Amino acid sequence: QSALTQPPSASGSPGQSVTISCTGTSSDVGGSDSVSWYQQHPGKAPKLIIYEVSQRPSGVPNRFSGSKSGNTASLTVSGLQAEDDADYYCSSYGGDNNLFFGGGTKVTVLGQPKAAPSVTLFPPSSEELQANKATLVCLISDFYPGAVTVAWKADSSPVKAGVETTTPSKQSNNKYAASSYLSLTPEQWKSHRSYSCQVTHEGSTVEKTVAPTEC
Amino acid sequence: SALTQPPSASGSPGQSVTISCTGTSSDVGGSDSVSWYQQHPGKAPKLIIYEVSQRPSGVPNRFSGSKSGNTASLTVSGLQAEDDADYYCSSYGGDNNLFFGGGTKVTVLGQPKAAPSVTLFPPSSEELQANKATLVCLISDFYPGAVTVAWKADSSPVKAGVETTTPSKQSNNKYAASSYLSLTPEQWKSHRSYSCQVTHEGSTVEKTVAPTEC
Ligand SMILES: Cc1cc(N2CC[C@](C)(c3ccccc3)C2)cc(=O)n1CCNC(=O)NC1CN(c2nccn3cncc23)C1
Repeated sequence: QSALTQPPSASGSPGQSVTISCTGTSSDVGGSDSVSWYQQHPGKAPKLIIYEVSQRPSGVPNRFSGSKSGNTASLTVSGLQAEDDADYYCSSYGGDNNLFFGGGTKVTVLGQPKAAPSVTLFPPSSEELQANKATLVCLISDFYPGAVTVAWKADSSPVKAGVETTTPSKQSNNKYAASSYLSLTPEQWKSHRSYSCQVTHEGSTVEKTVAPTEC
Repeated sequence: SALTQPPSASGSPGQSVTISCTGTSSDVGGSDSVSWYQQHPGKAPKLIIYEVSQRPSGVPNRFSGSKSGNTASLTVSGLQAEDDADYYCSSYGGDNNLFFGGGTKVTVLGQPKAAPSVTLFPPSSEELQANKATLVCLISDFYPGAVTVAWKADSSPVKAGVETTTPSKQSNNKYAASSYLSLTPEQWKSHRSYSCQVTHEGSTVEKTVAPTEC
């Protein structure tokens, strides 16, 4: 029901600026001046930092600013500071007393060099197929920041069910890793041309594809 | 200033739990604009109540919201494991302000033990073509969320090259993790087999895979 799209992540080093977007439709974002932005440090209560597109509540520094053009609102955070590292969400009203939220953007203040993920996609192992399971696994390692989005395709169609992705965890080399897995039945696996795992990190996407084989 | 919520609340499966949200005459007690949100750790939240008592579409009627004076309450009946989460309240006040409480972590006590499903995968053709032979041991559907992993090369302990991720809770309310062993193709092809041994609650599950015959 929400139409609000936010990029999954953004990053900068201390003292840089970052702008993040919140795209809706004419009936929500573009239909009034009612966009809000909220900051949440993980595991703590969120806070309203912008209301009515551009207004800061008391105590929010003027490094945070909000604007809008058409059906896209934008939050800019100049002068990045360590405390800015957080998840940011938008909202907008959208007709018939409805409030709509974006999916959130994780903003990292870079604490180490950026590292793109190594992505390995594994087809079903012989043992699990003999157990009537065709789970595929997409291994994603050695990445920084530790924010990664994963999507799967059956052929070219988005896969809407049976997907799980672990929360990225910092490994012994101090880069993050995670796994996404898609719990297919053998029929599903053998009857499609292929399945693909798409990993998005720092706004660039990598795709890996596998297909059934006989042995 | 925050609204006041207890930091913790708990209940057993099927039982009920009530949590409160105490504000002031100019926020919670000033109008009917109290909302509640649910949030699983590491996930986006979900609005479960608005305007004190109203459920958005898709919210079960086991969640109920009320207010008396300056204190709003949320009651979750028929507790289920998927209800184990953090719960925040909010209430618009004057001057375009929006106040939030500090969050209550609701724990659903006594969730059942569950042993891991372990699937070991051998190196993919693509990665072998790129001169890599990482193996992955997928570990899912377990509870509670602590496992240890050891790897074997033939029968011998593997002391290097192992990473295991920190278990995270998944949509079925049980944990998952992967352990991955970064072999060279030469290490992979020179052994009879590799094994992934997963220990959970004193019990071990071992899987073994060997270089393919095709
Ligand atoms: C997501 C969400 C956020 C939140 N907050 C965040 C602000 C808040 C005040 C907060 C923050 C922290 C802790 C506590 C509270 C309220 C409430 C909420 O209820 N939620 C779910 C509903 N809304 C969305 O999840 N939108 C999503 C993307 N979105 C879509 N965007 C475009 C097209 N789409 C087609 N299908 C889906 C989408 C998926």
